[PDB]
Amino acid sequence: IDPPVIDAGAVPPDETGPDQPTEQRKICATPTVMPNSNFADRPWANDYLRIQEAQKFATGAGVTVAVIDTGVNGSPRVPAEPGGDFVDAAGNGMSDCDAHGTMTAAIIGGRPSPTDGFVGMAPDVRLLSLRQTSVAFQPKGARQDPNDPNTTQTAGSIRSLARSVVHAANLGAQVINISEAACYKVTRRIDETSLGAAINYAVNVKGAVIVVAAGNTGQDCSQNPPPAPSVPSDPRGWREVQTIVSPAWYAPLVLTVGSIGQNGQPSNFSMSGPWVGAAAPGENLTSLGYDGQPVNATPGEDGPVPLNGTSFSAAYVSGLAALVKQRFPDLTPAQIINRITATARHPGGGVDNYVGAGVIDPVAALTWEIPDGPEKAPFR
Repeated sequence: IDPPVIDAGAVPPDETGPDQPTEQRKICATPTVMPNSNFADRPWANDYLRIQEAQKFATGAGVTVAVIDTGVNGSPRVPAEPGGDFVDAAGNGMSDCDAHGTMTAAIIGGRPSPTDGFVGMAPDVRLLSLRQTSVAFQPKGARQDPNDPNTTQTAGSIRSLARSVVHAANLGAQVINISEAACYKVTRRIDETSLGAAINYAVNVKGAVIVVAAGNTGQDCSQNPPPAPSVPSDPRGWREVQTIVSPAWYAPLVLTVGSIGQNGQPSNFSMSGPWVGAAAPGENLTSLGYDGQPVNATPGEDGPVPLNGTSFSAAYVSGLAALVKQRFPDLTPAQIINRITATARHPGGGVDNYVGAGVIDPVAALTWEIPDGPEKAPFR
């Protein structure tokens, strides 16, 4: 496989709604807490990333961040505004039935409280919520041809994602957080032309920074092998890829973010690939729930399960993009992404398939004097 090429002409129409009609599969979910949690303490991510120190330089004021996720149950501390529904034929993105988008939005822009130590990266941003994925709601129709890669649920989500990206760009978002990581085998390619075109439109026509989750391993998402040291022509292991992750693989047009744990090491669930560009805390996280109150778990069969995921990692980096955007308002998306990746805590070898250019360093990103670099990223 090669890096994807973009058909600039194939921008999809600015229309809401799912790719195919959906039905409910599961009861709507509600976040919860781990026993013996202490929300007076700062979340470990806030200390690790030096968020308080970073907020001396910017808060995200004047910046609008689009959260493309499972919807948001808004509150005063997570004051998201409706950005549309791409899962239900009638909705506005302000209904979180999955207990996910709400916590993503709060990591990006959650407001502080006198009664706990939680604050988002960029607490003065405007938040737009577009619901584009859901586990509670799924396509109801059976595929009429099991052999057609373009009728899989994955392909449908890629097509609806493409519309949501155009929609977010047109609503005036300057930063777009995409939680979706559509994974498919390299041997079973999906036609992503509308998605590549939507991304080019959002970034290069509307000037939006797009930050995306690297993806989590699971069913349907299998870890990529590491580069093969004997092929110097292919140091990032493009030829070794077994699983395409999209929109992750549109790097560096987008910034793809992997996850690290408290020990600063790459999370075992973080999807690796030659397109990964940065990393951020993505394990044992704290965020805010449906009333703007601190949560740090979702319910589970054997007990509550901590907040983990590369989408929360991307959220931290989206929040940082918003901080950089306030502080440096004339930088283009490529230049904002350059400040974020250049100032990152780089791994051995400079870059790798797990953390990309390394874990983000908000204070360095807001203060280091570096060359701005080119206005636009090179794309095929």
